[PDB]
Formats: sequence, structure tokens, C-alpha cells
Amino acid sequence: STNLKDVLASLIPKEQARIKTFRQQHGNTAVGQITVDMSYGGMRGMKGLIYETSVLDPDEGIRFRGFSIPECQKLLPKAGGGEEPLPEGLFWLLVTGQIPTPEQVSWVSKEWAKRAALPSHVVTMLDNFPTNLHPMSQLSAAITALNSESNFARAYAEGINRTKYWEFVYEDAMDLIAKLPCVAAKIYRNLYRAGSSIGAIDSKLDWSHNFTNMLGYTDPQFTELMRLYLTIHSDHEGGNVSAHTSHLVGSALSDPYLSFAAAMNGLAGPLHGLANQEVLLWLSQLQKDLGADASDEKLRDYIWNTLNSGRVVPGYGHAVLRKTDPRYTCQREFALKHLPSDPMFKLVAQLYKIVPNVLLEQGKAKNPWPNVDAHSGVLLQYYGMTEMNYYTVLFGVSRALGVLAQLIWSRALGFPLERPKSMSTAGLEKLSAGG
Amino acid sequence: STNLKDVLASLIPKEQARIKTFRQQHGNTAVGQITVDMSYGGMRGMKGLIYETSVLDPDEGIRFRGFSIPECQKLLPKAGGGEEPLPEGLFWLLVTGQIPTPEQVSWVSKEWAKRAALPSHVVTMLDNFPTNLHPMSQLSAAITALNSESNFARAYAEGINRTKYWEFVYEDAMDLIAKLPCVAAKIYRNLYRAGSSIGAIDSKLDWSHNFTNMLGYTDPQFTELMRLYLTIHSDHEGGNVSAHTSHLVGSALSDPYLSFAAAMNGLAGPLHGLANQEVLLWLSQLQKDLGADASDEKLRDYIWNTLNSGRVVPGYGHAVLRKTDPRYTCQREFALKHLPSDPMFKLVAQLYKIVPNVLLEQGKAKNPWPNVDAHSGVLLQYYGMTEMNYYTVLFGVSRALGVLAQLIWSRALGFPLERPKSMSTAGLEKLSAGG
Ligand SMILES: CC(C)(COP(=O)(O)OP(=O)(O)OC[C@H]1O[C@@H](n2cnc3c(N)ncnc32)[C@H](O)[C@@H]1OP(=O)(O)O)[C@@H](O)C(=O)NCCC(=O)NCCCC(=O)O
Ligand SMILES: CC(C)(COP(=O)(O)OP(=O)(O)OC[C@H]1O[C@@H](n2cnc3c(N)ncnc32)[C@H](O)[C@@H]1OP(=O)(O)O)[C@@H](O)C(=O)NCCC(=O)NCCCC(=O)O
Ligand SMILES: O=C([O-])CC(=O)C(=O)O
Ligand SMILES: O=C([O-])CC(=O)C(=O)O
Repeated sequence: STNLKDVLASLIPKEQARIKTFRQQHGNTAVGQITVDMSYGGMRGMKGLIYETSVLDPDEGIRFRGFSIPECQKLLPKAGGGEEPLPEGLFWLLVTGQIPTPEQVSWVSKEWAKRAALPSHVVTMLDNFPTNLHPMSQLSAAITALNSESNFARAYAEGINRTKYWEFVYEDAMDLIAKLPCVAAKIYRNLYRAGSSIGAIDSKLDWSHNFTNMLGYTDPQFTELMRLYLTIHSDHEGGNVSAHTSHLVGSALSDPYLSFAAAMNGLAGPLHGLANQEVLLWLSQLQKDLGADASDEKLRDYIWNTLNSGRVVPGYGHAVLRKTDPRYTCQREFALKHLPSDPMFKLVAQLYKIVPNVLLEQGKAKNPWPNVDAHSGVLLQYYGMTEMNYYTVLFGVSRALGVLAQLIWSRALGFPLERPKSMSTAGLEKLSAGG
Repeated sequence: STNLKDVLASLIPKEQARIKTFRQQHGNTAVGQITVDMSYGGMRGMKGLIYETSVLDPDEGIRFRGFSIPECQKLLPKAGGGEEPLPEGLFWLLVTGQIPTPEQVSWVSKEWAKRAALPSHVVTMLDNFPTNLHPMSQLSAAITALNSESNFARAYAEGINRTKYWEFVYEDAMDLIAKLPCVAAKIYRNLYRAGSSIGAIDSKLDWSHNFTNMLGYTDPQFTELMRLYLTIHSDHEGGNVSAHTSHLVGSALSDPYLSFAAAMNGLAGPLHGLANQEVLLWLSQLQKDLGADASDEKLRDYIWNTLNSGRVVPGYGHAVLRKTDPRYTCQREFALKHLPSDPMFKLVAQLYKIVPNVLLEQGKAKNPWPNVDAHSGVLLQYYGMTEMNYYTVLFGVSRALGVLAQLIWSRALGFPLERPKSMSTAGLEKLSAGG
């Protein structure tokens, strides 16, 4: 009865026509200009990609198909007896643009339980990895190795006509999302619970719940945290490193497994998703140097020392946002509800009063406000997940939802190879005169 | 006496100042505009990145630090008794902008022989990979797994000041280049010469020669082919998928191993470097359907059938080039010198007379001329390297030179996070009015 693939079959042709006519009328309309500073500046400020699933406003923050986080919290189906949105529903919304029914949501949950199975070569590789190999590296290498199972790769090799690419992309997308929690849980267990097993998928539970059971957590509030975490980390428009990387790579017709693994190597950068890990490590050194209950003057000194040493303060700043990330606020609210007296949470709250002021004073950051990474691990730590080097993997699992949602659309719409022109400093000086 | 690291130490500060002042004068100067069609079109035509090592002219083809291929052939140091340029020299030129001496070239060769060593976890992983796992996937997963050895990753974790990033990037770059041929040869042997060993590095040979010895080839002309192949595939300005991917990923401070592995997943796409493999497979089906000596009319029919089936003709077309790729010409010339009567070569030559005309007739391709991939495998096949699924790995090994050369510079120059703004179709329609 419910079948997202059939729903997409109807939606594709209409969007295709809509875009066709618009481009007919406005393809040559200019939307902006390119300046020297933007080229040297990592395209900061350049409108460069079409990405359908979410759009970020610099002041208001992210919108998923037009809905803000608070709206998602309110509109998306929850677990029975739950308060947090199920990521399955968010996936539905991103892919279709429509809020799903709980019946639609449960089908996604069953579909994902049904497709979760790892091939042995992958299992063996994970099991043979050394404990000093970072969790993100183990995750990316496993996803890359799963490409032997790609249906898009196989169909492409068979010569399928380009109009059908989306269909195979959708299958690999659904299968990769289904398998991600098993890959992730397996790395968790091998590294931190050696000799134990992830167990089996219960076709009757939501994806976050099967994930937390494979991780070994029983707290019901932890399951709630997971549902929220996985929903909010899902997508952040297309120009963020991980999403842009999946987009660019997939544009060459690399399969979804290869596109997602490349994205993960981008998420593992300290200026991107690895910040979630870095925040915790900075905080632990904080509490170690200054010890648990610090004074404001002492926190400032600590912050200044980081800045003075040629390092960034993790968890603050943003390439597009210019105000406090609603994702940080949404986490703060969860903390205030569930772990209001945790000392680490209290520390994170105190830095909110300090850090922005120091950054402002330093005068370099364009956005002195906190971003999502400043508040994520604090939550995790409270529930017993103290392995900070593993935090980015969870962001990785979440991010698959948004990037894979968009990837289906890129191929449905026929987006071509992403290939901008580059320039050398010498060539550019000549183009202008020099300086 | 020779030490590239000391040479770069002097060059950095001067380039830094040069760029600083230029941006002072022209940072706000507009270099182009962005249109709707460019956003929907994979940034085709957008000047979007600064990339120093090479620049591609749409009519003339690639220039490496200002030199064309013919000039490199003529200027770069050759092996004793050789005719083809040594890739070590090309690496020197890209990194420094200056043509190296043969003494400088030999130091690079020794440096790379000295740093070539694989850690056991990597060896074990390769040895346990199934034979159905594509060679590019095995290569990318191994490079990702080598990141446990990263010096940049380690220094970053220790808190190094940002001004010194380049120094660590340079070390990981030199080490990754040194190890690449061992990773690559090991996949070659495991897959196609099961039970044999890659052997050891001879500190006295050039990098291409140690590579061909690990692959198991003795023909001296094969060694020459390898030197040319590895030099020409080295870099192709910054907006090509693989280079852009390394650039974007490295912009987040991910280490060179993670940045290069993500690039490789982009090179493995059929519209990018995998075309080299695809050309051979298309050709083999050709000769199989039509059998060895075909008539022109028959080749045309074969070509039209591919086009009519919703597929591309591999090896033809380009996102920027608008004339025949000098890299294809440079290969043709090698063929004419060394294997002029090979039937496959003859077939490739015949398609040169046919394909462009059919593409023109079809009227879709903007560039109906051949690209580098149309002539690479033909050369390989003649020397006995008939494993077409492995061809992209060789391109991968070559490409490390250009992208890693640039990566050092990106960090030396302090390029920030690559983060453009994205837009949805809906948002864009509104920005304009709609259509
Ligand atoms: C996120 C970001 C990389 C954005 O970069 P960008 O758009 O270039 O920031 P910007 O325009 O404000 O940078 C201007 C200057 O302020 C500095 N600055 C910005 N944020 C800073 C911070 N948190 N700490 C210290 N300095 C900072 C920049 O590094 C830059 O300095 P230089 O001119 O000397 O290079 C940056 O704010 C940063 O480094 N933040 C800390 C890392 C972090 O929290 N990353 C997580 C982001 C969310 C995610 O992806 O998960
Ligand atoms: C290389 C490239 C992806 C460039 O793409 P792009 O810049 O979009 O080409 P373009 O502007 O000429 O495309 C216009 C149209 O011509 C079509 N076309 C272009 N090259 C074609 C080819 N070789 N065979 C069939 N159709 C082709 C395009 O796919 C596009 O069709 P649609 O409008 O229906 O989408 C394209 O020429 C192609 O697909 N070539 C075949 C694959 C190939 O050889 N790749 C290797 C490139 C070199 C490398 O990276 O190693
Ligand atoms: O938006 C970006 O640049 C980074 C970010 O917060 C994300 O990807 O979640
Ligand atoms: O220039 C590009 O777009 C593709 C290409 O030929 C390469 O990367 O060698």
C-alpha cells in the first residue's frame, strides 16, 4: 500500500517540467557576481548549487522542505509514548516535500529493518581493524568496501539508460541507510565493548531504537535523545562540506556508497563535523586545567590562550549562520528538560555567556555564536556514551538521510557533472592587471 | 644539500605577501557573474577556485605552472637513456614553479624510496579483500585506513598553531606519494597474480621503475610508458572532480590521506577517470559485436546504438576543453612511435575519424573531440596489462602528484573552508519571480 518509490514516480516528471520551463524563461538571469575575494575565500557568499531538501537562512537557521525544527518537532510522527520526532519521518519529508502519516513512517521503519544486512567481507574488515584507527576512518573504509553490493554501479555497468538512474540510486540509498547503524554499532562494540555482539534487528522497532539496542544502551531517554539527534543532524542545505562532497562525487556517477564515504572523509575534518569530538576534548582539558567549577575570569583566560596559540575555539562560528544555531538551542532545551544539573551541561551553559563575547572582542569571527557541535556531546556523555572519538560517527549516520535524499533528486533531475573553472593567482592578476 | 622543504620555506612568505597586496587592491573586483543556468548546470563556466599548480585553457589544453606538455617533455629530466619525463621532476615543478635539475630530481626519487613502507593493518586488509571488490574501492579504503599514520592529523590533535599546517601537510604528502605504488601494486598482485609478492624498493631507481618492477613488468618500453603516463595524468587544474574533491575535503582540515581517498572515490566515477576503463570495455564489445576489422558504416551504427540507448560514448567530450586533448595527442604520438600496427591502436585511430562527426551530428556534446581516456588503455593493453578494471588505479597514482602539490599550497596560503551557498528551486524562483 505505501511505497515511496511509487510516490517519487509521480513527483519526478512534474518537477522536471517545472524546472524546464523556469530555465526556459530565466536561465540567463544573473543571480550574483563573483569577486576576487570570493575565489580566495572558499566561495564564501557564492550562490553555487541547487539543493532541494533543505535551505539555510543565515538569521533563522535551517528549514527542511520549508519547515523549521520547531515545526518538525511538532508535525513529525513520534514513537508510541514518545516526544521526539522519528528520523524516518524526516526522511519522508525531505524526499517528498510532504509530511508523512504515521502509517507512512512505519513503512519506512520496516523497509529499513528489512534491508539491514552486512556482507562478510565487510564484517571481517571491521573485525581486523586496529583500535588506533579512528572511528570515522573505520566507518568511511567500510562504506567504500560496501560498494561491491551497489545496484546503481551494477546497472550502470549493464548499460542502463540515463533516465532510470534515479531508480537504482533510490535502492542503494535505502539499503545504505539500513545498513549504516549496523556498521556503526559494530565499530562501537569492537572498540569499546570487545567480545560482545551487536545482536539482531527487530523488524518491529524504529531505526533509532534498533540502533541504540545494537550500541548496548537501555535508558529509554537515551532512545529519545537518539531520535532527536538523528533528525537534527540530518541535512544542512548543500554547501556544507559533507553534503557538497557527496553532491560533487555523485555528479560523476560514482555510486551512493562511494559518494557517501567521500562525504564522511569531509565530515571528519576538524572544521566540519569532527568539531563535536573536539568540543568535548577541549572541555575535558578545561576541567582538567581549571577543575570543574571555574570562574568567569578563568574561563576567559583559558579561551584567550587557545586563541593566542593559533587554534580555533570548537563549536563556535559558522560559514553562513550569523546567529545562534537553532540546533544548539534545540539541544539546550532537551538538556534543560532532562539533565539540568549536569556539571558539564552547566559548563556548556556558562561558556554560552562567555565565548561569544571573547570572540567579538577578538574581532575575527564573523559569527561569534555557537553551532550545533557546541552542545551535542554533552548530551551523549550524560547517558554514558563517553567515547568522544566516536561522536562524529553518529553525525555521519544522521547526515546520510539528507544527502541521500538529495542524491536521488540530483539524478532524477539529470544534474550534470559539477565542474567549475579554476584560476591561478598569476592568471587572475593578469585578468585584472595585478596588485 | 637538496631539500624541497627548505625551498618551500622561502617561497611561502613571498607568495603570501603577493596575494595579500593583490587582494588589498582587487578583492572586490568582479570576475564574473552567476546565472540560473550555471547553478543548475554543475557550475559550468563558473570561475570558482584558486588553484596554483596548473591551469587549463579550453583551446590549448593544460599548462603546468605555465608549461605545456610538449615543453615538459623537452625540459624535464629523463631517466638515463630515457626519452620520457620522470614524474618526480614534474612534482618539483608543480610545487616550486621551477624546472628542476637532475640532481634535484634524483633527491625526490631517493626521498620517495625512503618513505615507502606499509603498516601491517593495511597489508592485512588488502590481503583479506574479495576479488569482486573493484580495484578503486580497494585503493580508496586502503588510503583511508593509512590515516592512522598521519602526521598532520597528529599535529593538529596536539594543537599546533595554524601557521605550521603546511609543514605537516608536506610530510604526509611525501609519505603518501611514496606509499601509493606499494598499495597499488599489492592490489594488482593479489587480484591478478595471486601467491606472488611485490618485492622491495630499490633506493636506486626512479619511482616509475620501482612501480613497474612491483607490478611485475620487465619491458623497458613499458617503464617509459609508465613515466609518461604518470606525468601526464598528474593534474588538470582544480575544478575537475578529483582535484576539487581533494580541495574541498582538505579545506575542512581533514588530513591528506582522507582528502586523497575522497578524491579517489570521485575519480572512480564513469564520467571522470573510470572512463579509461569504460573505453576499453566499449571497445571490447565493439570488436566482439563487429569483429576486429570494421567498416566505417559499421562503426557509425555501433556508435549510434550507444547514443540511442541513453548512454555516453566514453573518451569523448569535456567540461572545459573545446578541442582535442593534447594528452590524447601525446599518447597517439607514443603509439605511432612504438606500436603503430597494433589492431586496437588502429581501431582507436579509426574512431578518431568517426566519433567526432557522429557527436557533431547528434548535436548535444559541446566538445565532440577525444579526451585523455580515449587513448590510455590501448597503450597499456599492448604491453600485456589487460586488466581493464585496474586502469583507473594508475590514473589515481598519477593524480596524487598534482593534488598533493596543491594541498601544501592551500594550507601554506591559509585558504579557508570551501562553503558556497546553496539554493532550492523554490527559493530561486522566488528570488527572481518564477517561470
Ligand atoms: C565554522 C568555521 C570554519 C567557519 O569559517 P569561516 O566562514 O571562514 O569563518 P569566518 O568568516 O568567521 O572566519 C573569519 C576569521 O575568524 C576566525 N574564526 C572563526 N571562527 C573561529 C573560532 N571558532 N575560533 C577561532 N577563530 C575563529 C576564522 O578562522 C578566520 O580567521 P583568519 O582570518 O585568521 O583565517 C569557523 O567558524 C570555525 O573554524 N569554527 C570552529 C570550528 C567549528 O566549530 N566547526 C564546526 C562547524 C559546524 C559543523 O560543520 O559541524
Ligand atoms: C566529460 C563530460 C562529462 C562533460 O560533461 P558536460 O560538460 O556536461 O558536457 P556537455 O556540456 O557537452 O553536455 C551537453 C550534452 O551532451 C551530452 N554528451 C556530452 N559528451 C557526450 C558523450 N561523450 N557521449 C554522449 N553524450 C555526450 C551530455 O551528456 C549532455 O547531454 P544532456 O543534455 O542530455 O544531459 C561529457 O563529455 C561526457 O559524459 N563524456 C563521456 C565520459 C568521459 O569520457 N569522461 C571522461 C572525461 C575525462 C576525465 O575526467 O578523465
Ligand atoms: O552548514 C555548514 O556549513 C556546516 C554545518 O553546520 C553542517 O553541515 O551541519
Ligand atoms: O578536467 C576535468 O574536468 C577532467 C579531466 O580531464 C581530468 O581531471 O584529468
